[PDB]
Amino acid sequence: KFPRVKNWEVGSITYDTLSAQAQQDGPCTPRRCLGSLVFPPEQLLSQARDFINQYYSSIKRSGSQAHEQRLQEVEAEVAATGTYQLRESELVFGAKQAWRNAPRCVGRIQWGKLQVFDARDCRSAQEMFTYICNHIKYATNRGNLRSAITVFPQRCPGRGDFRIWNSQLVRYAGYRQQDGSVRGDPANVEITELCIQHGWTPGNGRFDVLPLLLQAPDEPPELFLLPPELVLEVPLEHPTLEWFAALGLRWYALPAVSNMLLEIGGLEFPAAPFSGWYMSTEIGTRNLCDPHRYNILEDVAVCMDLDTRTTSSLWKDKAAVEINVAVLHSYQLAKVTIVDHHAATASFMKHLENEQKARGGCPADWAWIVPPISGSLTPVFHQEMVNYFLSPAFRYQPDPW
Amino acid sequence: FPRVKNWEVGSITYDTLSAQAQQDGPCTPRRCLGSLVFPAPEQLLSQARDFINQYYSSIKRSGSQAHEQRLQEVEAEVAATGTYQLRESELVFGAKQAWRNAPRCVGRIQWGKLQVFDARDCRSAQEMFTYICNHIKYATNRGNLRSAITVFPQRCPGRGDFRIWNSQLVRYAGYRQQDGSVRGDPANVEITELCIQHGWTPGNGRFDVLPLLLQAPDEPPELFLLPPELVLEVPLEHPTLEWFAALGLRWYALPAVSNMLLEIGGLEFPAAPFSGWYMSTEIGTRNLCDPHRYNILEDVAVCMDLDTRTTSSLWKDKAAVEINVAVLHSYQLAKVTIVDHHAATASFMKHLENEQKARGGCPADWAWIVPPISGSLTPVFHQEMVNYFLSPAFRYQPDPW
Ligand code: HEM
Ligand code: HEM
Ligand SMILES: C[C@H](O)[C@H](O)[C@H]1CNc2nc(N)[nH]c(=O)c2N1
Ligand SMILES: C[C@H](O)[C@H](O)[C@H]1CNc2nc(N)[nH]c(=O)c2N1
Ligand SMILES: Cc1cc(N)nc(CCCN2CC(F)(F)C2)c1
Ligand SMILES: Cc1cc(N)nc(CCCN2CC(F)(F)C2)c1
Ligand SMILES: [Cl-]
Ligand SMILES: [Cl-]
Ligand SMILES: [Gd]
Ligand SMILES: [Gd]
Ligand SMILES: [Zn+2]
Repeated sequence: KFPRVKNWEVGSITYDTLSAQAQQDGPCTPRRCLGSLVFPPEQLLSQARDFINQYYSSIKRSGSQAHEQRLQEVEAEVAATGTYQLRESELVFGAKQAWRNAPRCVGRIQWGKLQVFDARDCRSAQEMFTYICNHIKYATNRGNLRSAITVFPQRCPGRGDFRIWNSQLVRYAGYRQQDGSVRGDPANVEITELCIQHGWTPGNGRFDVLPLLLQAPDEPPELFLLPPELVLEVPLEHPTLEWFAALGLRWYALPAVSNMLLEIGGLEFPAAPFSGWYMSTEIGTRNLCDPHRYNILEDVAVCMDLDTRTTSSLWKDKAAVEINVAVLHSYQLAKVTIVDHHAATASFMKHLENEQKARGGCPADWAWIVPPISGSLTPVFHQEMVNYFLSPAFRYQPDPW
Repeated sequence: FPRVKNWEVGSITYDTLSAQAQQDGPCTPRRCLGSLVFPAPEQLLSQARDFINQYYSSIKRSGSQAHEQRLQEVEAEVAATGTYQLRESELVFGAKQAWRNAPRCVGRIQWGKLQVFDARDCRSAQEMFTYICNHIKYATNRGNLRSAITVFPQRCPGRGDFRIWNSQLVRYAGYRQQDGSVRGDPANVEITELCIQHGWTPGNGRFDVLPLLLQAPDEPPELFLLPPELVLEVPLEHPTLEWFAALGLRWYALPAVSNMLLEIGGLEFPAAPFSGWYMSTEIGTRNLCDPHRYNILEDVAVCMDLDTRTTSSLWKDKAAVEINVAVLHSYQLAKVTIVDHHAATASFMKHLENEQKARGGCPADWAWIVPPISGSLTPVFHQEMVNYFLSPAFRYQPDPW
């Protein structure tokens, strides 16, 4: 009744008693496992009591005066208004816990260090842009990246909502041709089409930084040229392959997800961008080598004069490793926070041991924690993991169209 | 009906075969346990009935005279004897379907090409050993490997099982050491202790081939040494790094799993060893580089002059790539069948397309299908998969000791 979890490298066993708190049902049934799939009125009082109890237990103040008090005012707020406002300290606690509960994040060893900006009195895209711009420069911090989340107003009935129409705050463009294919990033060919449609002059480059499309409630989105000084980017060069610089590759410093719905205590924030710092396989393996992304793998292999005529030469594996080397080398010479996948997974193993002592386990999505190159060379590969949904949480949400 | 996406191409299929999945798996809507390694005549009747239905569908004779004859016959024999006997053609189809149904096997493009050896008339451990020697010889075929299975008598009321105590037919010894360590393969310390306990005179090399421990019904296990010239081995060398041959590493040609139970229409064969050929990553990455196996990675990177003081140099990844290069080149030099992870995952993609057209789906365990290096460089990384249990099946079973 409590899942037995083994680590096959060392042979240690733990039990995930924490999984007994799984709220939102997952996709799996005894008949079939769906773990490999990417996207698989007064109910607000159940989700709020549980959250407020979470807060006070975590400050050793369960079951004492201040706990009762906070229970009544949310009772009376929703009674009067049909929703409630979070205290500053609660929202801070809610933000850090959602990160801590994100089963796909390998960087949660950092969950306790999180800078929370409160944009709950926001109104109009003119202010949105400023709140985002405060975040970006704070998080970027001239290359010493700092984790941050900005929280725009929550959701109320009978009124439109705040949304960042882009998936991230920094994304490159994707342009079709006289032949359908793409110059730039193929992942963003849709939002790129929206920006052009909404009044932005298309560029001629593989690495044009898209403009933001920000949406105040019930009003049509507005384009916003991000200040180029605010967008810190890293030209890519290799330590010893002098020609690599010539391939003209860049990536941007700050990975800032802007499309996920933060959910705290039954309250929903459709705009709540969080940012951290990249793990290098994200950029070098996925962004640049995925066949449907920049798909640079064979071009780096020609430059290395590899045998691309036979798969058993492992030319793919070789080119990919050096691409990752160039990424790490480039972020370090530019002095931008980045972590390699060996350091990151080792830290996650340390995270799991922390969490086992602290909360009785940790929800983890094996298919996403295990890096996309050299999987079984990292210790998470040999760690069994239990996936489930805890609250508060980051959730995916529809696109607003 | 679960919907399944390929993220490299965009295509979408629905896995309707999943609806027929019989025995239940480890996951619930509360929590996924996909990453875990090791998760009455009337039911015998119902299992058998369904298998017979399958077999008569496969010969394009569903609902014919022969079909009802067999259904009625099996109830008769279960009524009279508590069990029944497979016809030979049924046993060949059921061994093939069992491979076909194995969710963790990436080599299933070959499932129809399988050589079925009927040893259900076997009587002793000594006759068992001769059947096994003939399997190894046929399958090895002087380095031109052929897929085979040998099927020993089924579990039955009144008598104990046949069992092969070794987990594979070819395995290297693992001796505990003077300072707690293991010389040889640490995966095989238990079975090495059992061979010694049963009169085997141990060696002291790192690549000592283990003898067979064979269990006849209601007998102690009997020890059998494999004829040296029956076990084709491959010395490992690297096509450019000449110092690599001085590591003295070898692996054997034939991967023959022998501790799994074959289930066909409710009948159980606890002894039914099967073999194919290796994918290069099993040897190069897992068997040689796992920290709890031969653990050669650091020593190779030192020889390569890599800088092992910092993870960010990707010395682990670079050293592993060459070990796989070495495995592939050595088996081609020796003219021993081998497939790399790029070819193998590309054939597994064709298997999923063939299987979609033929059965409406295909069971697959993503975390086992994706190679342990260069995961997202193969096409199976970007393929969602549904995992479930079909019969006939190979199943794990406890050790007989
Ligand atoms: C501080 C350094 C951080 C690192 C190194 C890191 C690393 C990663 C990586 C590699 C992924 C896999 C995502 C993918 O491959 O698409 C991920 C997922 C995720 N992370 Fe983090 N992260 C960091 C900070 C954060 C922060 C600050 C938050 C929120 C407060 C966060 C929340 C999430 C969420 C919600 C996901 C799942 C997103 C998805 O599935 O698309 N992470 N993280
Ligand atoms: C002919 C070439 C074959 C290739 C390239 C191949 C490939 C593989 C690989 C790479 C694995 C994962 C192994 C691991 O990581 O330990 C696997 C598992 C498996 N294969 Fe295949 N295989 C082949 C033949 C066969 C045959 C002939 C059968 C049965 C008739 C079979 C049944 C299985 C089963 C049951 C598993 C799961 C083993 C386990 O979970 O312990 N395979 N295979
Ligand atoms: C189909 C497959 O589950 C899917 O491509 C997943 C696998 N693991 C992943 N892991 C990470 N970190 N990011 C991803 O996008 C994916 N994709
Ligand atoms: C815990 C984890 O599931 C375990 O280490 C698995 C992962 N995937 C695997 N995949 C294959 N093919 N073989 C394995 O041994 C494993 N080990
Ligand atoms: C906070 C954070 C840190 C990090 N190191 N990396 C990311 C990547 C998130 C991008 N993911 C791809 C997607 F679109 F699915 C979302 C986010
Ligand atoms: C037939 C076959 C083919 C192949 N290519 N590889 C294997 C190895 C399977 C070994 N697996 C490790 C375990 F013990 F879990 C079982 C078997
Ligand atoms: Cl990204
Ligand atoms: Cl093996
Ligand atoms: Gd040249
Ligand atoms: Gd050389
Ligand atoms: Zn599952």
